Amino acid sequence: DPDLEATLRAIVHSATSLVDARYGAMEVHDRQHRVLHFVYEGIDEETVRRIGHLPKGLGVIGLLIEDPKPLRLDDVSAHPASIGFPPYHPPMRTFLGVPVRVSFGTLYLTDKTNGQPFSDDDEVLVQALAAAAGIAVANA
Amino acid sequence: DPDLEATLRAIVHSATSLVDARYGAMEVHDRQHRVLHFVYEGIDEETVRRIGHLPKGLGVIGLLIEDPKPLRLDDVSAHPASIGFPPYHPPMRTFLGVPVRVRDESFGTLYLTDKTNGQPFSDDDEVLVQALAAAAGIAVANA
Ligand code: HEM
Ligand code: HEM
Repeated sequence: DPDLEATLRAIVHSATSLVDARYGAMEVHDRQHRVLHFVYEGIDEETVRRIGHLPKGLGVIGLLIEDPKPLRLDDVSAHPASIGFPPYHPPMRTFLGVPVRVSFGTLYLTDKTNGQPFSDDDEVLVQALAAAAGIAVANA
Repeated sequence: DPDLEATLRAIVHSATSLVDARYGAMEVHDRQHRVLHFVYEGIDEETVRRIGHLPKGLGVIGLLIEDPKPLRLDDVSAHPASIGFPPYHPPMRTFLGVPVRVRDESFGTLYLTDKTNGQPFSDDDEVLVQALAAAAGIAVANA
């Protein structure tokens, strides 16, 4: 649906630019937790091709899907639910993930470019953007 | 449509909180540019009654409908398209307006005034309100 995905991309781009994240993404899933939409920013096509397949919603991704609550991490790979990055996936450290809610999905940002953890303010802002995304999906 | 207006009100409420505006509103119009929905935040019911009539889409409101582009102003009443506030309408100075759009159609405008720090709205404020407006566009388009 060209509607929703233009909007979801715009929302991801705004979140990423507003909190100075190097990477940003959003997954939307059905109530069976199968990923329906995956939108992303900050990774070029050549790298996407190397990774080769879309996230299935595992590790910390799957964690946010099954228990949709905001999560900020200094190091996502140190979370005990972490599964690891697949081959050619850029390594990422700092992490901010918030549910797309009215819960249909997750908005997540990584590697704030100052090397610092994401802030409280960052989380409030991105949560509002995810809420906006929730409205867009719910109404699509 | 109370469903659609509840949604639009939530988006306005979010925008107003996020950019620290004293007032926030959204109009939706048809292709004749007749206002179909108007939702707002920061003005109480007694004052609304006193204003006495809903915006028709004139002055700077009408400017955004007629030319749907993002617009920030230090003083809305100084814009050459300004018509002035009606009686009992709170005076407003700083202004941020963005189209509620989807593709080959712009259906409305999200606007914020009087940022509470007394400052003009920022580049960041506009980026943020644009994203919320895009969400509103989907809600409108799908109603
Ligand atoms: C650019 C924004 C992106 C962000 C912020 C992001 C974030 C993450 C994070 C933090 C993990 C670790 C999960 C864990 O260790 O538990 C992960 C895993 C994974 N990522 Fe990404 N990623 C992005 C882009 C992409 C792209 C473009 C692809 C594929 C084309 C991809 C495919 C995968 C896959 C297959 C996994 C394994 C877990 C799963 O399948 O759900 N990612 N991602
Ligand atoms: C609370 C958020 C509100 C904002 C941000 C806002 C903002 C504005 C702005 C920027 C103008 C243009 C001024 C000019 O051209 O000089 C205007 C005019 C106007 N306003 Fe509002 N206003 C709000 C609430 C309301 C309410 C609650 C009413 C009535 C129920 C109302 C009725 C009108 C009318 C009738 C005009 C004359 C232009 C027209 O008819 O479109 N406003 N306002």
